[PDB]
Amino acid sequence: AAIIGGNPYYFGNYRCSIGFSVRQGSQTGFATAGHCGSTGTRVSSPSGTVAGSYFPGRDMGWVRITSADTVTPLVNRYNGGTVTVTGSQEAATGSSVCRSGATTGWRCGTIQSKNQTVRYAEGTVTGLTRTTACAEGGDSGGPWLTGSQAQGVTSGGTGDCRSGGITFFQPINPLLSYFGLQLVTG
Ligand SMILES: *S(=O)(=O)c1ccc(CCN)cc1
Repeated sequence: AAIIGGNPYYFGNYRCSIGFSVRQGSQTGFATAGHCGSTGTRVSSPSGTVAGSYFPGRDMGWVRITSADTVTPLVNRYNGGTVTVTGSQEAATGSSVCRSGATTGWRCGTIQSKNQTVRYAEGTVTGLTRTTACAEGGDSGGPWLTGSQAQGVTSGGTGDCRSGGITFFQPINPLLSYFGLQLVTG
């Protein structure tokens, strides 16, 4: 099947959301949150393995997939259709931004503050961008877009999408750099 940002993937007892399709030389996969699974973790739908994961400290990872699935430059818009990712030009503080994830679909907000530190129960994570968008469990790893420009993957936050909350993302460019990944674009 097509790898599409915002769609679910599974491992053991858990669900996270695909971030962005990526390539590493001849290999393919998708960016995600580090906390979704440590290096070597097997995943299903799509079949893959966590090829890299830095969490805590950062919250960045990627999953290498198999020939049974195909990378796309697409993100699920959760209204029947998709958004095409054309690059990863970083949006400014104050910009609108939207995220996609398997539990709450498409949700939007504003980028409030960058380089934020959050003391998660598993350990402290730095370098995060705080937004006013909401998220819920299952949405983690999912992509953030300002227009057609990739911003990050969902790391954490508080509250929910019924009553609202705040949400943190791991910026995408540090993730691509750390793991030596190329973003799949259209
Ligand atoms: S995960 O990083 O999308 C995530 C986001 C938000 C929550 C809200 C829990 N209070 C949980 C998991």
